Amino acid sequence: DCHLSDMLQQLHSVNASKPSERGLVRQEEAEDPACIPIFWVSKWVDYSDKYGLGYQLCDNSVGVLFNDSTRLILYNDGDSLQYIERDGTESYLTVSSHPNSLMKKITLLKYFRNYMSEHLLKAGANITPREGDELARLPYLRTWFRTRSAIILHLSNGSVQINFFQDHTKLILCPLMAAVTYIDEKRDFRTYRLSLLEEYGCCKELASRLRYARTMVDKLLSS
Repeated sequence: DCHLSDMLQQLHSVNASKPSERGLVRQEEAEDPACIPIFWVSKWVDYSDKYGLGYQLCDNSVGVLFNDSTRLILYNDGDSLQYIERDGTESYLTVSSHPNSLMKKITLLKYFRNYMSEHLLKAGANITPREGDELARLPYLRTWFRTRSAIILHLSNGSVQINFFQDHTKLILCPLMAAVTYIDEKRDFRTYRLSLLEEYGCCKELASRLRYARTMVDKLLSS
């Protein structure tokens, strides 16, 4: 990923500046609502022991990255699908066409949609995403993994989202904007330009999560 490499450079640069080591932190100066993401993962379900990783994006679309490395996405109209084969060959179809070869995968996607609707809360439900470019592409989950502390979700638009288990905090990193959105323990959401965190500083909490992010982005790059 060229986006991952860019992301690693941006995280290298903010972390090398040691942004929490400042007499007065002024992280509010680094905020930019123009940079609020269009897409992030709002719900996820790890059924990787049998089927794959089901997820919802903040626009209510649902996707799955299956164990066989294919991906199926159901748009928020409730009928349009995008199917992505193992070589990343994509095609579009509808649920209403009931294609026999995809019936199992559609059934699994509907299972995740139902589970998520009944049993999970929507991350960032208090946030209105920025106005997208009208022709922006809905991303899919490119890769993910879990560590003891977090789940790391790499979207096909280059975004990397890290969800921390212990405190429910989350980072959404966007390399095109060179921005980070941090959702804290109390669900307050702020979006910052990474370069401006270098200049103005940030709290030790964000600084530490940004160190952790760099290591996660290195893991993404090596695998």
